[PDB]
Order: sequence, then structure tokens, then C-alpha cells
Amino acid sequence: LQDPFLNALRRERVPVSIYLVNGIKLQGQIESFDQFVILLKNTVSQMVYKHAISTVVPSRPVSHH
Amino acid sequence: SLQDPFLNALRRERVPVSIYLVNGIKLQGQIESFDQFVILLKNTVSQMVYKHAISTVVPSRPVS
Amino acid sequence: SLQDPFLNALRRERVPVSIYLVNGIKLQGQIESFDQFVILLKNTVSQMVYKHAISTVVPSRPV
Amino acid sequence: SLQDPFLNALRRERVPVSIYLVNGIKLQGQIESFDQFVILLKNTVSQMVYKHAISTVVPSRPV
Amino acid sequence: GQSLQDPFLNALRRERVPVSIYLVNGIKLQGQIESFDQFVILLKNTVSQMVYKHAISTVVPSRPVSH
Amino acid sequence: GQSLQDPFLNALRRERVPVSIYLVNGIKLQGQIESFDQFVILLKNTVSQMVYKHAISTVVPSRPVS
Repeated sequence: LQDPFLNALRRERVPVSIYLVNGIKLQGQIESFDQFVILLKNTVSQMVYKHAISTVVPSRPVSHH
Repeated sequence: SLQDPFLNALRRERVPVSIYLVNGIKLQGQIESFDQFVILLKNTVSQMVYKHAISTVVPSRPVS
Repeated sequence: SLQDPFLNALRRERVPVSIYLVNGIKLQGQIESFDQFVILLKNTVSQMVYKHAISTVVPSRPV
Repeated sequence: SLQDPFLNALRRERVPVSIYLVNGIKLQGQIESFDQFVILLKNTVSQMVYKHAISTVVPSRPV
Repeated sequence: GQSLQDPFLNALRRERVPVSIYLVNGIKLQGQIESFDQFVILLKNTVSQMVYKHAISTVVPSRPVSH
Repeated sequence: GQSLQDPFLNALRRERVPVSIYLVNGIKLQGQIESFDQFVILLKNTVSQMVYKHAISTVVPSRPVS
């Protein structure tokens, strides 16, 4: 589920909200991702460790997961 | 496994659930789908929840 | 393997327990079943608790 | 080659200890037994503590 | 090469880009990435400190870094 | 060096440098690194306390260590 879900968000360049395990909310678009991290873009590309992520919430409906 | 049949029952019966995160935050919705690492929870949009950030999955009502 | 016999004892005897999560929050009920990754705790409904989010399992009385 | 000899000495000598959890909570008692994943701590009852939720084990005296 | 993580931290290290590393607690560390392995990142400032990746939420470059 | 963690901790233990170990909850521990293995670090002060690496966020030497 994970690969198809993130790939879709990446392909459609959908604005997303990534919430961390501390409650903090990051926003931007998914540039790329691998087994352990997600590169999130906004002013700069920041590397987010999936282990610190709780949820990835599309800013709008995204068909075909 | 106990996890799969529990989540599969909830998904199949479209039982509204509360998913508590390890930080105490509570998410609500219906389980759309899930794999070994995540659960897609539906409400306005489908959000992807990482199981490693989940503490407990509480059905809103008994599930056979 | 201490886990299995410890949880089995609690389940078998239907001893009320307190499961403290890693955020400090306490859950209570009886252990219905469990596997390598989760424990099904019962009270009003059966709720699925991920062991990775559990800090300690405390029985309400000696077992 | 450290964790086990450290835990065994504590259990063997029944040294009172404080186990700090990652949430800040401090548990106290004597280590009854342990395996690769949990530690059984005794006080009023035996509670099962998950090592993944433990931050530090502080003996109450030099061991 | 095989991950996004290696090339990304290598770029930062190589370019000696000042960075901010946010921990799961919320503390914000800063400095330059001296080195890193499978499990930790050495961050330099007054001293080299060792940060466990499992405690890291994000690594944010202070400026755009290409490639 | 395939591992960075091992030589870093070893230098600290060898030189007996006072360090600060910050835990994931924000709490800070201090003392000297007596020993360590794959999963824990033995920190000394009044007593030897066993710290699980998975609970550690950062190890900060109190001074430069060559």
C-alpha cells in the first residue's frame, strides 16, 4: 500500500501534510522516498525519517492508490 | 496472526474506529485497506497511518 | 520466552490487568488473546494493542 | 556481552532497582527474570516490562 | 546510490552545508555533518556529538543542495 | 570505517571523558562511559546505570576528543 500511495502523491505533486510522532506537522510535496525516508520539498528539500512519521494526509482526494 | 483478521473484520464491516497514536492523538474513520506497515484510514481523504506510530485500534462497536 | 507464559497465565485466569503504553497512558481490561505483535484487550469492546507501544503489563493481583 | 551479565548480577543479588521508561515513568523493585525482550519486575505483583520501553536501569547500590 | 539517505547526507557532508537536525522530542540540533553510518550521524559544532538516527525526525539543510 | 559508533564510544571510554547522554524524552544523563555493547551503554557516576541505545538521542562529549 505504501509504495503506491506515496508514488501517486509524488506523481501528481499533491500538497501533503506529514505528521510526526511528536504531533508536529510538516507540509510540502513528496519529491522522492526510499525504504527509510521521504524527501519533502518546500523552500528546501528536507529528509524525513519514516520512523518519526505517524501520518501522511493528502491535501485533496487522490485517486488510484 | 490475530492482527490481520481483526483489521480485516473492521474493514469488511466498515466499522468506524478510533486509532490511537503513540503520542495520545486519536484518529477516527473507517479502515479502507492495510498492509504490514500501514493502515489507510478514510474520512474526508484517505490518510496513511504507520502502524509503528499506532498504540491501539478501538472498534466503535463490537465486531464478531 | 517469558512473554508467552506470562500473558497466557493472565488470559487463562482472566485476571484484570493494566497495560501502560509508551506515552504513559494506562489501558485496563482482560487479555483475550495475543500473538507476536499485538494483544487483544477486552472491556466494552475488544481493542487491539500493539506490543511495540506497550511499556509494561501489570496484573491487578498476584498470579 | 554487557546487558546480560549486568541484569543477572542484579537478579542474583536481588538488588533493588529503578527502571526508567522512555515516558519518564520510574518503576522500582527487584528483577525476577528476563529474556531477550522483557524484564519481570517484582514488587506487590510481578509486572512485565518491555525492554524497548526502558531507558535506563539504575541499581540502588553498587553491584 | 541505493538509498536517498546516503547521497543526501553525503552531499551535505561534502558541501559542509550547515544543517538543522530535529529530534523526535523537538530539540533542534545544528552544525555540520561530519560523518555518518548505518545507525548514527556525527554532528560538529563546538564538539562532535553522536546523534542516533532512530531519534531523528528530520534533517533540514540551511540552503538548497543540488544532486 | 564501517562503524562510526564503535570508535566514537571507545574513544570516550578509553579517555574517560565526562559525557552528557540525552534521552528521547529530553532527560539528560551524565558520567563516564565505562563500557558498551550492541544495545546498551554502561554509564558511571554514583553507580553504574545501564542505558539502552534505543532510548538515547545524542551523546555529547564535554570536550573535544581526537
